[PDB]
Amino acid sequence: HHHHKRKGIILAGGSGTRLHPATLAISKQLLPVYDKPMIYYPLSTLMLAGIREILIISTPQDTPRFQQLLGDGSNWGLDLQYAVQPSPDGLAQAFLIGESFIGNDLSALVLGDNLYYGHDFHELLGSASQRQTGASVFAYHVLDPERYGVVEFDQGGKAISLEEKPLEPKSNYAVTGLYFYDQQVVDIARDLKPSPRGELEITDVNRAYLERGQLSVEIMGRGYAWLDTGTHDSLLEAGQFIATLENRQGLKVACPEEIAYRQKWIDAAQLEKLAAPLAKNGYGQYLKRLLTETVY
Amino acid sequence: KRKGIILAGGSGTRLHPATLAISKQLLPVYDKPMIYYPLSTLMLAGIREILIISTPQDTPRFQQLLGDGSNWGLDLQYAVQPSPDGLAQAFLIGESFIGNDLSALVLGDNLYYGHDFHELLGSASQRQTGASVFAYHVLDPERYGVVEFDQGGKAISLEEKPLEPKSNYAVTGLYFYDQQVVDIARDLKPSPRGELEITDVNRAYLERGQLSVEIMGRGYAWLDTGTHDSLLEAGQFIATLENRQGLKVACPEEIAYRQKWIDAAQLEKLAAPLAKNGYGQYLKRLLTETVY
Amino acid sequence: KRKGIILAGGSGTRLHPATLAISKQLLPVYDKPMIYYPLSTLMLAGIREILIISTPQDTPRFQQLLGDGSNWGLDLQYAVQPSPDGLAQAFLIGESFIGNDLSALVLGDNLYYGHDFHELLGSASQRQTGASVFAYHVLDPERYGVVEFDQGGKAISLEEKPLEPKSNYAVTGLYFYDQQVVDIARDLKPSPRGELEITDVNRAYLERGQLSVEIMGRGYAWLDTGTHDSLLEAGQFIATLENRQGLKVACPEEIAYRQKWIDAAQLEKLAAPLAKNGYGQYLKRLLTETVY
Amino acid sequence: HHHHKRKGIILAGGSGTRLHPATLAISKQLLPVYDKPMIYYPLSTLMLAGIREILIISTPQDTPRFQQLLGDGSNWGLDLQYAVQPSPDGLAQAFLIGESFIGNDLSALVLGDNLYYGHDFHELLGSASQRQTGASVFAYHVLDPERYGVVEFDQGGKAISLEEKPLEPKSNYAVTGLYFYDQQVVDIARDLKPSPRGELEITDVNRAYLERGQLSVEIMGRGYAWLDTGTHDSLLEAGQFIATLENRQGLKVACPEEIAYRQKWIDAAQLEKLAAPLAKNGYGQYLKRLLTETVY
Ligand SMILES: Cc1cccc(Cn2c(N)c(N(C)S(=O)(=O)c3ccccc3)c(=O)[nH]c2=O)c1
Ligand SMILES: Cc1cccc(Cn2c(N)c(N(C)S(=O)(=O)c3ccccc3)c(=O)[nH]c2=O)c1
Ligand SMILES: Cc1cccc(Cn2c(N)c(N(C)S(=O)(=O)c3ccccc3)c(=O)[nH]c2=O)c1
Ligand SMILES: Cc1cccc(Cn2c(N)c(N(C)S(=O)(=O)c3ccccc3)c(=O)[nH]c2=O)c1
Ligand SMILES: [Cl-]
Ligand SMILES: [Cl-]
Ligand SMILES: [Cl-]
Ligand SMILES: [Cl-]
Repeated sequence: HHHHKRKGIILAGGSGTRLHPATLAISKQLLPVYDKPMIYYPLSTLMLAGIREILIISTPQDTPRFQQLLGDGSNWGLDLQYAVQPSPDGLAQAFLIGESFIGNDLSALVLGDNLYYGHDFHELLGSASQRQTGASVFAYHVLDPERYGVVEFDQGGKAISLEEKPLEPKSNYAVTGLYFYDQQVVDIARDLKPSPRGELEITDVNRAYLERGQLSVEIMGRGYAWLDTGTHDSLLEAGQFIATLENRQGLKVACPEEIAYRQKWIDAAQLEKLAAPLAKNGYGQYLKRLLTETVY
Repeated sequence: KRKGIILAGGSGTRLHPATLAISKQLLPVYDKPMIYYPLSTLMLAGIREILIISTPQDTPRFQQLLGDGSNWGLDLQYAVQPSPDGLAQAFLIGESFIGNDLSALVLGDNLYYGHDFHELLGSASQRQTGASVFAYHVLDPERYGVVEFDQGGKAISLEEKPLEPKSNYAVTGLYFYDQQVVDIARDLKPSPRGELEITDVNRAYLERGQLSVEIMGRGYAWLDTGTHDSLLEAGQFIATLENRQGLKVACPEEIAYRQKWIDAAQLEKLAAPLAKNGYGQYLKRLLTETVY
Repeated sequence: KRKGIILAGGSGTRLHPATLAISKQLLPVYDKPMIYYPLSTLMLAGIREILIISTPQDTPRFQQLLGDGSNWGLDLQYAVQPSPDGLAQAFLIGESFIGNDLSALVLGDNLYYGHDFHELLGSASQRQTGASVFAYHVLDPERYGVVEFDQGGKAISLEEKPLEPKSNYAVTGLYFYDQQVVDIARDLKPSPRGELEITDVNRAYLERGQLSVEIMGRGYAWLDTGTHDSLLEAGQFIATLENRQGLKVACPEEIAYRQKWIDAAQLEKLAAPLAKNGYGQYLKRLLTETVY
Repeated sequence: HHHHKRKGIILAGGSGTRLHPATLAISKQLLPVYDKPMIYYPLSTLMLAGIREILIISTPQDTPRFQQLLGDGSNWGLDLQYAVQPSPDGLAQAFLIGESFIGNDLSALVLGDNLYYGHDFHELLGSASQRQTGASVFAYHVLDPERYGVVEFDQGGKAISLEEKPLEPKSNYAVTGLYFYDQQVVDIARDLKPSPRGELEITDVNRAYLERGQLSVEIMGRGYAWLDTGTHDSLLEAGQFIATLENRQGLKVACPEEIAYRQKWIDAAQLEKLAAPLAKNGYGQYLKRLLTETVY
């Protein structure tokens, strides 16, 4: 072999019957947060990290619906592929479903219902994606760490334990649903035995890296918003939050067409074509405005 | 008898990209699809036989969701509006469904709430001649059909989206009609904006002295879910009432049960596949709790 | 005649640091001070003679804000509750105000809304014997006085904040009483938590067969503004109704005018100093607009 | 004179009758945003900038009310002074009212109803406060620039004009209500003639610095939230925003006691004393938790 890449995965799985009847009509990650499908937010997040080749994993039934929404990604300078997940057998199954997609490359895994926002988010992601070996996760202070993977730190700020959804959390630092992995993750994932609750657990993957001294735990500061979108109440809260920001600024959070344009993955002519069919609504008008307005 | 029509019309691209993923009237208002609210409204008026009109793309998605409605004691049919060429087109598309019966039409993105709403609908539906609409005081009457009243409270004009509204009373998206409505709709010409106007149907009744315009009081909430902002506001409004009360607004399973269109055993069957979430848990509680 | 009491009790430090700057019941719910809502409620029941009870610190601030109420056709008096030692203490503090008349008590942080609320209050106030309270289905009945009904709908028990509630029906913070209430309150002993309980007053009437418990339907909104979260929710709820309708909820100037306690010239005087904002503009519009 | 400071000003003036009747009961900057008086947010902002000596300017009637809330500041390691503003004669009057307070020192002026939030806000402020000469302002992209002072940039990103509330804005970049000044501002302020609308205008002060080549215009990025709190609707929106963040994180935005503690202006014993009278509510419980929890 001769030399002359980091690939993305969005787990947009079946949310069961938890949000029914809202979700009888459509899968969770197709429901909007304010003005855009939920999946726009994690997609935009991977895009901000510089990732163009992205696998979307969803149920057999939802796959064609995501495909209708997003296509192959080529209109936005992306290469979107799709894989079906028959059964909800944990998040780490992503690496077995996505094995041939990842191949010998670096990877990033993001949850389809996580929403992130803040200043220099691009730089926070960039430094995780820059580490070409080991694994990188983000820790975020929350009120309810028991709902998440929880990280414990020693007095010098070094991570010393990870626990999946502990009933007695060692700290208030939750591991966010955005993970950066090197080439070892698939082989780590293949050795996972399902948990007491019958799932292949992402926390076990992360603990394998930690045990090898190869896990970076970066703090995602309190000046960032990490919002969850998996209850009716939290989905509503997330929409209000985005609406308040966007209406204040006259700028959008997680507009994929914008992010592709600013990454130079598409050019001004291409953005104009995307603006055309959306011209009679605010979204297409927004895209048109980006062709002439300097936004810092 | 009175049959129901839900016009779940196409919103073009106004709600894109949200509506590139899911049909407009399948978008949730808080915890249930938008269409449950007008469905529940017709159900509260005692209407079991309902035509859902939508776009060629969305109509099959409503049908996949709701089926024939037998599970809720309903008789649901479907029809397609090829192009959004006016709300009054509902009566032409719905002509064979309506037949020789009385009808009611509700817009798919209209949400209603308040005390004795059941009685307000009952009074309209019991008039078996003429037409009955509701007037509601709004801040932005220019977005709607506007009804003008004289000093005695009699309705004297109707204007669709007037640049100079004659009052702040908007006609809500809920309309009751006798056997004349199909033939009135057949003899409409399109307006200046290429639409068969529901306001034109309503004016035809007004001109014959057969339009009843009842006030929907300020104690009722009439909300519009046609924009991202209004949809969001409607969600918060419902969430606040539901979380306060531990009761739902516009749960079709509940309304069917209270109308005795379905019995406790059927309500229990419906609760089963939703039993892992709060909605089935709510359906189950309805079997054992007295709610006045 | 029936006189009114607003108990604007001390919330201790529960709302600090917000309540280090301003009295709890002067905090705004959207666009007006909290106290306007219960004031408007009493006013809607036809009650013009109102005692405002509050803390030694807050009472003078209500008095500085509202004066004697003559500008709104009211007769307002003030009294102090030295320590928050139970809601029933209102009747002891208010004994000389009440005199030999009928009374009504409303909690200062309770907000009500809905269709024919005027009629619901009127029916309670017209009973000149016994007591009348309202039961409302809630999600968290353990935070309130809970009324238990038998199979015929008759109220059979009342419990204050039960660990095992017998129903989901909470007694709302609105109470109507005959001439017996002062002497019932005088013969109460403090509860296990050192409070003269309003639920104990209500049980004394229940034991004599003179408590009316009417259902406040699910079509009414009864909201609590006692926490930062509930206050915020109440604000959004009011804002949504007001911005939809272009009408206000619980504007005392409006209710006085509609009750004919003040006339158009007085309403016009009140609008003048607020004419630069939407509230005076609203008061001014009320002079020329028919609102049903 | 022998050698061996930047002072703060909060303009918490009379908001007229615009928010009545809510404000008949209390002045605008005493109204809460979610769980704390509005003034807590600009106060915390100056504190984050490292500023301890702060003048609060308000009406004769409101002065004692702010004084009851805040005292002299010494409980939080601050030196709070108060000056009365009889008449609402524009924002720049602050420098004439505050002349003897500023003396020969550097200054910062902040509006009592501006709310800011985001990652590395401390660093954004630090770099403005570090410039010991000239003036520093922040530009923020908004939907409605016509409500504010607006800054225009040339193609190289250099500020070339400032306009107060233009009916035809040159850009969407509003000047935020947070201003850093050197020793020249009082003398600049004394030469201001009132505007067409009878006010001493902050934009005229800023343009004087710009004309001297001494104005830095830093971009406040879209990852920061700058919210306005001066309508009933926006106050409500601001409260929802703070509530969503705080309830998500179990951390507070603009808790002054926290900021003083983290600045080391008060110590753990002093924070414990402040926690005591607030112990039965969430706020005092929060303060107690900060004595034992490491928050990054
Ligand atoms: C490619 C790129 C790099 C750096 C900045 C931007 C501008 N940007 C930003 N900052 C944001 N954010 C508000 S963000 O970094 O917090 C973000 C980005 C993607 C998804 C969620 C939030 C955005 O949504 N869209 C943008 O075009 C784009
Ligand atoms: C069949 C029936 C008749 C009268 C009352 C009720 C109870 N009810 C009510 N009142 C309501 N409302 C809160 S409602 O009348 O304002 C309503 C009803 C259907 C759709 C939207 C609001 C409801 O949503 N579901 C109910 O089962 C049901
Ligand atoms: C005196 C009067 C009697 C009947 C109706 C009205 C009109 N009205 C109504 N209905 C209301 N409501 C929306 S209400 O009855 O639900 C109400 C009234 C007072 C306090 C809270 C809600 C109102 O706030 N102000 C009014 O002037 C006024
Ligand atoms: C003194 C200090 C320096 C750096 C960070 C902090 C932590 N912090 C932060 N970041 C915040 N923010 C969320 S902030 O920088 O966006 C801020 C700070 C003050 C007022 C508004 C927002 C806060 O409110 N309280 C804090 O104690 C404190
Ligand atoms: Cl941060
Ligand atoms: Cl009404
Ligand atoms: Cl009801
Ligand atoms: Cl930014």
